[PDB]
Amino acid sequence: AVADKADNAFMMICTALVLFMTIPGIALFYGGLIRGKNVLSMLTQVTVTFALVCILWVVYGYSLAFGEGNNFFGNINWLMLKNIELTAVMGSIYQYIHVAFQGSAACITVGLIVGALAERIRFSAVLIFVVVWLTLSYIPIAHMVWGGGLLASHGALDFAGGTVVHINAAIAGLVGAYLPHNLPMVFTGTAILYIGWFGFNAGSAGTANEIAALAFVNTVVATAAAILGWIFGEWALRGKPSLLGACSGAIAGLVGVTPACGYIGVGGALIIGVVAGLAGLWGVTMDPCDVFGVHGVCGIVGCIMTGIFAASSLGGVGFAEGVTMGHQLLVQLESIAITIVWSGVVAFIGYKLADLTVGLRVP
Amino acid sequence: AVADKADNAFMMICTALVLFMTIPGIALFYGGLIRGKNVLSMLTQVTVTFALVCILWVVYGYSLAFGEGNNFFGNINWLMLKNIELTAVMGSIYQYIHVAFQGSAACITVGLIVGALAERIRFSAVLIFVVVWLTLSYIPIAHMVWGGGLLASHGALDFAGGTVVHINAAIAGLVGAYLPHNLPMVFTGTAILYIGWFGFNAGSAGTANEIAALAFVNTVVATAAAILGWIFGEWALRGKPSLLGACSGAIAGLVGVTPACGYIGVGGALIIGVVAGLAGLWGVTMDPCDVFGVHGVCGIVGCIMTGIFAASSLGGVGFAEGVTMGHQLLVQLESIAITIVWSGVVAFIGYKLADLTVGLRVP
Amino acid sequence: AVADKADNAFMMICTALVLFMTIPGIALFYGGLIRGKNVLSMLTQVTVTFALVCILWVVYGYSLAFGEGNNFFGNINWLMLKNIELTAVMGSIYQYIHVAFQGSAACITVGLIVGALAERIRFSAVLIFVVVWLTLSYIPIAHMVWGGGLLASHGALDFAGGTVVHINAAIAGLVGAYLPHNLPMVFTGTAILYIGWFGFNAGSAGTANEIAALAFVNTVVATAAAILGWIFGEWALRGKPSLLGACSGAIAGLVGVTPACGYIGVGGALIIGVVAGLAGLWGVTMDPCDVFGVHGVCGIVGCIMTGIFAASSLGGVGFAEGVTMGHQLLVQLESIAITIVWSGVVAFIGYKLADLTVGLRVP
Ligand SMILES: CCCCCCCCCCCC[N+](C)(C)[O-]
Ligand SMILES: CCCCCCCCCCCC[N+](C)(C)[O-]
Ligand SMILES: CCCCCCCCCCCC[N+](C)(C)[O-]
Repeated sequence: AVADKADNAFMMICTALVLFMTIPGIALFYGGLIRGKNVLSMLTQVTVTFALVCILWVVYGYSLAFGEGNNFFGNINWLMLKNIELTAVMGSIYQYIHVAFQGSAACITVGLIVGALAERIRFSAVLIFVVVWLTLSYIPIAHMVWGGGLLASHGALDFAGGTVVHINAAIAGLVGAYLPHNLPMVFTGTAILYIGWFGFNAGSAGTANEIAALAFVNTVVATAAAILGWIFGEWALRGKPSLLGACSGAIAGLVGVTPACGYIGVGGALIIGVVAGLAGLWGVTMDPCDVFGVHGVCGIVGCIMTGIFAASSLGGVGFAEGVTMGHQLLVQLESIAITIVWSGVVAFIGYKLADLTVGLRVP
Repeated sequence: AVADKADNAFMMICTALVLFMTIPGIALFYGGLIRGKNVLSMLTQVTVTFALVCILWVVYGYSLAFGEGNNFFGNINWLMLKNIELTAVMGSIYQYIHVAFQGSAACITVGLIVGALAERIRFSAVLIFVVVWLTLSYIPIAHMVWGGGLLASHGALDFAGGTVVHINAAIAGLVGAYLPHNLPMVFTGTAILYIGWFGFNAGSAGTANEIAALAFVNTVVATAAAILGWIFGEWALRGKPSLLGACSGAIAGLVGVTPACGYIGVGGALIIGVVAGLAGLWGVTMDPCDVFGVHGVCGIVGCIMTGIFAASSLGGVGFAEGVTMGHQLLVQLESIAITIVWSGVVAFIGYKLADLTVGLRVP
Repeated sequence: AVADKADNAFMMICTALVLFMTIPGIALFYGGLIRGKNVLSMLTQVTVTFALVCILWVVYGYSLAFGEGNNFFGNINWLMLKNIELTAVMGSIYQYIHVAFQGSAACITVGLIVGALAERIRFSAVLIFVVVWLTLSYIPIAHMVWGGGLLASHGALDFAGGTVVHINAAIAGLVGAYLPHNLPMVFTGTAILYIGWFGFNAGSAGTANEIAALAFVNTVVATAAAILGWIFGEWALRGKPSLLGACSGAIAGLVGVTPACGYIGVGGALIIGVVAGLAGLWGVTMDPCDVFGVHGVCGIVGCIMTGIFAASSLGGVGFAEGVTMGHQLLVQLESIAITIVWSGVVAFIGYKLADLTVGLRVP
């Protein structure tokens, strides 16, 4: 295996773009939504926990997520990236770039939860939770889906983190919840997330090829379909579009297309944006800062609709051989369930530990 | 034709950077200029119409702009990108990346007009206009200049959208006009536009080659020459530089260099920044948020000065064989006129239709 | 020598990212720190002096920095980049891209000083200073370190500007000093600097290779180690972390890792973030907007700790042959001293000239 420099370049810029989604994307997104008295604190918890996620990733996270192991977790053979030679290639890029790319995804996922709960959760409790849930939920699920684990070895399609990122975080966010002051800033964070999101979606191809290209366009497309789906729905229900309505729409589409971008046709992308846009709207019409209402609802949707629109018939890249659409759909449904239930338990364990240790508070 | 992954990578990042110019670049630029009571609305119209432009592009825009057709428009053979195979190569990159790159340019152009008129134009009227003018002005002109059409087939030089983007939008903006509350935010939008602008200028080479490199440097250069041209002029006239004066200067240079970046020497870039900077200043001294004063004036200027500084004599890449500077200059002048008059008629038709349909308003 | 397009692409995006650090990164960073009545002015001086640095670079800066010359400065043979053929290759990329990359570094360095002193220094005095100090300090030191000069030809390790950028600017900032209103904005500027910083650190490899990959990861790593080092230290001393404490932490790590990113192991990166984080904290506990407290202190630290962690023993890329760690450490110490004293004299000459010309003021 030899590293292609074009792929190195692409994937290093993609990692930067995903890094950009957390710092400052998600921070500015929540920063404009939450009460003003809470913004600095929230900004601090996103920053400190990003730092944290970065460190646990390098120390053992990556090895556990992407080390060869069982169906559920990797190994502790790549502790602080050792026995990864500098010139070790994975795919068509240096493994170090995989390490950095994959860590940036862990980061935005944690950032999605931490920003939602920075208000109500006590700092030390968030840190405890983050450590628990990254280790026992993000990493194992990462392994199961992208790391050769249970779900991958069963044929699950999730190009860019419909389960790993979105459903996973949405359920974490809900268990927590269970247990807008600056719209310009909200828009900026949305804009930065959207731009950074191409690093995540396109870079999930691991190379600058026809598939990254496909992921890219499907992302422009489904983000736009969703925006208009939301906006029209909002104009139907509420009489007029709103800025927050437009930004939520975009996220609904970005979320919905996340599992699907690498597998579907643009026709399929557009239909996905549309449906995710409206389901997002319906979702928030029926949970901290609507974490689930958009990420949970839309993630489930994207994941299901991937096992439809991958069909070569519907302009998709085609299912694996011997895989009927019906089998793929069951496998999607299974992946979703396994993610919902797994992130749930772990979330509950995280929040409970934090609570029995420092208390969820705040004081 | 085989896709070069380095070019795929480059052009996918360039598209992201051009996407960044609209979301949130232009939005934040106007967001700080216009009255506060109008910002959210403007932010919403830029977002919703971006979504729209994205969708019309995928549906028929691209096929009409870059399909093989006549002198003026392409075909409806690539409706929803069909009969474009995934691995179809155009230039040295996948065609899908051309689709995404070219759509991001349509987006920033519409964003330039929509932001300027979000205040005074009624939403549904903007949408109607956008549809009319994208279809009948942006697309045909795109085709004429970059799509094998009338102006290209006559030797016009316009590397990165002096006519297609700037003059085109400036005239749209003027017909409309005919028919600063947050300078920090203005600066941020300027900064984001400038950074994103390298995707547009350098990526217009279609490859990561000596010409992209040339476009890049000419962009650093002419943006700086212009800033100082404006600033000094402002210090001469007004007694001191201003932040808005500095940001306008930058845009004057970015606009002025847009047609020229791929064809000229750095000596030529600097002279272009200087002249565009002062003409921009003179321009706004003598029209919504000075859309024309800078884009129209400076676009015309860049376009004219391209047919001078392309000269191999003046450090440029040289004119095509058999093309004297005098012939190039006439061809520039013709391209400008054709753009001014074409965008005018279409603009007028767009605004008139909107007016007879929903009314330009606002209520 | 033949240009690799993957490297062209990578380095053109890296330059964009470094450009992003100044416009708007550093501007927004200082913009939120300094008094509100001073923000627009500061924003204007960063913009105008960036423009300036861009122009002097193209005119003679690059030729003086990277032209073949003596130990201390290059030549005036590349005035306005002439006798640099368009297709001239340097390393594995077009020379034009080196020109643009290296100029973007000059820009962020000047931006670091100008933002710090925009308040207290008179405009014309800043301009005079900038011209003096860029020409006589930034350029010669650039030449000495990255341009084949005294320090390089003695084996100094400074991957990405520990002396050239950080110590150099910190001493300029101190001589000047000798002679927070918006924390959300501070965070945004920090975020943008951090993201842009990967262009500087990774792009300093000149290619998208295992070393750029190494630089990248070491950057994620040391920024995170530092954030937590600062944060814990701040929690130890002040009872709780703060947003500004978190952002300063990040910068401490980014600065500290700057010389080292291309030479060390991730184990070494983490230790560097930790130590730089605390030394930054200790630094500001014991100078405009703590320019030295973080850049001077942390730069010195990174530079020293590079001559330790480069050791192949400590997971580093190894010292040059015949170079013991002890010899490298002396060479680091010498590089630092030469930089501290050189930037000092020149700074003093710059400020003194400005003072005798227009007066440091402000009026
Ligand atoms: C592959 C993409 C991974 C990105 C993770 C999430 C980023 C978008 C977050 C937007 C938050 C919107 N909201 C309020 C519905 O949660
Ligand atoms: C190839 C570049 C295409 C970019 C289109 C326009 C972006 C810059 C817009 C700045 C608006 C400045 N103003 C007020 C003079 O219109
Ligand atoms: C290789 C990196 C070159 C970047 C130059 C400096 C950028 C960071 C500036 C942050 C300023 C922080 N502060 C207040 C301590 O000066």
